[PDB]
Amino acid sequence: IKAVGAYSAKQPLEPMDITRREPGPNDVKIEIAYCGVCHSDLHQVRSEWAGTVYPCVPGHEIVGRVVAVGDQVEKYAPGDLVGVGCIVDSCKHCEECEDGLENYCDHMTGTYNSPTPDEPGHTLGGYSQQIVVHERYVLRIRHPQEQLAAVAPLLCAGITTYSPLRHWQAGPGKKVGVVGIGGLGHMGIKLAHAMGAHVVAFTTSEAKREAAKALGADEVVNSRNADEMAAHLKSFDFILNTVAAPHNLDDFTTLLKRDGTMTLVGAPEVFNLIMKRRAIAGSMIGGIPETQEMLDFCAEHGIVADIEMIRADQINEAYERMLRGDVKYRFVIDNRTLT
Amino acid sequence: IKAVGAYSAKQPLEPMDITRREPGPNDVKIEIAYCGVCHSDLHQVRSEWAGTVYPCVPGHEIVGRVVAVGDQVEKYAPGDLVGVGCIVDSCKHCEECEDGLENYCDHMTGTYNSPTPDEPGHTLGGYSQQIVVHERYVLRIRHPQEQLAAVAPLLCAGITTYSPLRHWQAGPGKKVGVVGIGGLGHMGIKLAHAMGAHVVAFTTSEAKREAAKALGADEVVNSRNADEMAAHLKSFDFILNTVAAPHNLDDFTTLLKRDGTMTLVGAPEVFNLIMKRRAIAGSMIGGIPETQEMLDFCAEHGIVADIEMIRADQINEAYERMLRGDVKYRFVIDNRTLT
Ligand SMILES: [Zn+2]
Ligand SMILES: [Zn+2]
Ligand SMILES: [Zn+2]
Ligand SMILES: [Zn+2]
Repeated sequence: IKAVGAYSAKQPLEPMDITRREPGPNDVKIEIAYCGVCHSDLHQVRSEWAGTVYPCVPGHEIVGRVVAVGDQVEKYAPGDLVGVGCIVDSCKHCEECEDGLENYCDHMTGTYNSPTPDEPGHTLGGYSQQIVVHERYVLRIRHPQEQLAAVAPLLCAGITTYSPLRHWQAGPGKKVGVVGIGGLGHMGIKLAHAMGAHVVAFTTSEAKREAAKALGADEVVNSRNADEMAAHLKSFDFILNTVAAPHNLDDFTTLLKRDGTMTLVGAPEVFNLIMKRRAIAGSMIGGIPETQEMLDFCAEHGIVADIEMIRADQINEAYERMLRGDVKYRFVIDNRTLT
Repeated sequence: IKAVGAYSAKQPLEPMDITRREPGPNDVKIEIAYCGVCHSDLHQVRSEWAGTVYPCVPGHEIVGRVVAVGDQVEKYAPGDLVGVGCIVDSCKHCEECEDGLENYCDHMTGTYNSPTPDEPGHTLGGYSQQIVVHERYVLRIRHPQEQLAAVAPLLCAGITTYSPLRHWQAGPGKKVGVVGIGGLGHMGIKLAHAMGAHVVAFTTSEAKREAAKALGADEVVNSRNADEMAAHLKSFDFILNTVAAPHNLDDFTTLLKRDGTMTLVGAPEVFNLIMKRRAIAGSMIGGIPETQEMLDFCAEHGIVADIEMIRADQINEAYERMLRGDVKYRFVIDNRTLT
């Protein structure tokens, strides 16, 4: 099984062979077609303090076709179009898992870098030809097969924004802000718009103003222009901040209505929180049930990510561009190019 | 009408005569019996950036007896025991006011330092013999008259903690933390305990450990002892932080359960918010309806503040002690001493 991974934090991703466990009774064997490139992949293979275990094979925005299934699998059959996100296992018996929030389980097994009985001791991600996952964590893709690659980013970037939008009830009659026009930001705008909310996108440069409009934002604000920001004082029900290194959170807090919340999902003057009972929260990905709901919703609405397909040997160059925001708006690996 | 106030930020509080408007059709004329001393009073008369208008007459934890009422007043009659908090008026037609949240009204008139048609142009507080307030903002005291002085602090310190405890649903089956053992903290413990929650009080010194127990805390933690803090990891449903200058908010955030919130009411590693969908919020005082609910609740449960009665000419010395936390736990002025 071919894949692409790193041997150390300072070594660029390179070709390497890995192994996969034989499908167990509840397992689904998947032939990976495409894998989205997430900033978490970059961080994992480069960050010194990511607790990264090598070799490291990133990738967790996986879509492909079922090759085989265990004798106890009830959800899938060979030929099915499926997806895998950031979770491949969880304890299944804690309050979070029982509530369909496996993403918040204290013992959640991540698609990559988590301990597992499978060789070599830690999970290897989607930058590979195949993956074997317990059916509870495998999602069903309902989009037409021609859109598989564009569906890939939904498995992480998509759910990461979909989950909080749903949790804070974005929808008709709600004014929702989306900060950042990158991989996460573009999905936040697409989804908030599809949910029926009045969407305001925030950027730090005039260069991406038209781009935000094109994504579905009803209004766009350059957060560096005080006049533009002031026009939205105390008007937002919810603000989804997707910027990696969010700045001027004070400015955004003042844009929230009473009882409003700004949730951060990217990788604060108390006075402003107190005066209107506002809150700042965080959120990461989503549980499996909601990830499935999101995929169904996106399939019915024809929602997919805007992507740029690349070869498996171009991931290092892709990372460089991602750091400059030089992609519109998600890189997706054509896993067939592994061979 | 005698009172105590300041002429400048650097001038200690001193005796001064003030005037009150004649009771209008909806007004209640109150003979003030006692007035609690709040940190906001101190800040108002000393802070350079408090937008303070002089003369400044603080005080907004007022209790007294109705002397007269306008011909349109329907809630009160002469002889009634009443209270006044931080609010004396609001617009009455915005979403907040209509929801019983006059405290979050953008045009709320504070008991002191807010513009008003009444001479001298800004509101004068409870460090006086009498006050005239629109009946919508006057509360009814149901406690026995002998407890009037101890009821005074409920008008601000009380509602400031009662409101968020109710908003975040503190009660049986909930583990609630209260940070700080001062004026606000002691009320937070008393109220959280009365609401039926399992209460954990947090202090920064061993000196107040027994005091916290005495107030009703089921458990006490010295936040400076990592071992004590670690024993409560991811276990709180809600944490009410009452410390003026809260520190180590990161340590407290990690003590919150998934979807838990820590609300600040006193005068943060994003990672910890994201990993468990936690939030940090703010809250100030409470609307009138809830302030009344609180007073009724406290009357039925025999809840009052622990106070130290002082003369009106001892307020400056009181402030000094408050800054050192040298009071158990609220100073209350005997307004009769104004003469
Ligand atoms: Zn990701
Ligand atoms: Zn679990
Ligand atoms: Zn106060
Ligand atoms: Zn109002």
